[PDB]
Amino acid sequence: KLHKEPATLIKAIDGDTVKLMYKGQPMTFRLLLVDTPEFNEKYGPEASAFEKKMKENAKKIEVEFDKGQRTDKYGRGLAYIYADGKMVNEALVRQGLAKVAYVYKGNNTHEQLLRKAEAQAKKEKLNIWSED
Ligand SMILES: Cc1cn([C@H]2C[C@H](OP(=O)(O)O)[C@@H](COP(=O)(O)O)O2)c(=O)[nH]c1=O
Ligand SMILES: [Ca+2]
Repeated sequence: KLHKEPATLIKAIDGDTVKLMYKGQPMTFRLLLVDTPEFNEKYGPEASAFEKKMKENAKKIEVEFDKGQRTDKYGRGLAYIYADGKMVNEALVRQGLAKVAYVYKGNNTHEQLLRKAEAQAKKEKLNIWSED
């Protein structure tokens, strides 16, 4: 079963990338199963701001690797990130600040959960989904 590990949020890089202190060393993590806009694209600032708000307000950050590859081709950890028990990946999607994306079968544990959040965000026309 997947498991959550301790970490500390050092820097929000952008809406879906964070620098964490993991096992006492800095490591950049890309969130699984999501794609936020770049900082210079519409909703980019907002998505970055959501991560920054987590850093600022979350008392507890946890990293959950999925069942497959743990590091991408750029050396970034690939994980689900939780803030005070709330999955950041899911929250971004639920708020329409990320699309479900990069769904590889080896790391797909939370796919249907996120697709559920996406469908709600789309029905509500939030953020990314408010755009025609
Ligand atoms: C989420 C995720 C992204 N990536 C890679 C694919 C994209 O690489 P390429 O673009 O070279 O194909 C890149 C997107 O990252 P960003 O969305 O952070 O720019 O991250 C993975 O390899 N595995 C993943 O699970
Ligand atoms: Ca992105």
